[PDB]
Amino acid sequence: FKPEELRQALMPTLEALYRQDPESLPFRQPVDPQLLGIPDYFDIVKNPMDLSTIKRKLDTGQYQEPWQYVDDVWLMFNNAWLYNRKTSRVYKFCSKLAEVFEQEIDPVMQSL
Ligand SMILES: COC(=O)c1c[nH]c2ccccc12
Repeated sequence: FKPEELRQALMPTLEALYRQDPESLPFRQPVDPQLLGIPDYFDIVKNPMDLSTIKRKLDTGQYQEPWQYVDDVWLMFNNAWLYNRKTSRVYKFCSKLAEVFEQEIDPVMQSL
């Protein structure tokens, strides 16, 4: 993969996540434990991740191969499933994003 070429493969999968409204909204910026009133968040989630950080990394050439991008998308979902209760709104939003991602990322992975 070459840098332009990688963005063209991965960006549609990231746009598909941003397109989910309202489900993507809580993921469009880093979790802010003090704004939200969840000060234990960083005690549970060691390595935070969100759509704005993934987008910045993709735009600036920080991913060289699809697996590195996939790792950060996974990490964003895994953190939200770890911290939030299974019947909570944010957990269900996370699951919807993950279902979209599973579909959108598959053609990229099958091409490798
Ligand atoms: C990714 O967002 C979370 O994990 C959140 C946890 N509680 C929240 C309340 C409002 C918005 C986001 C979150």
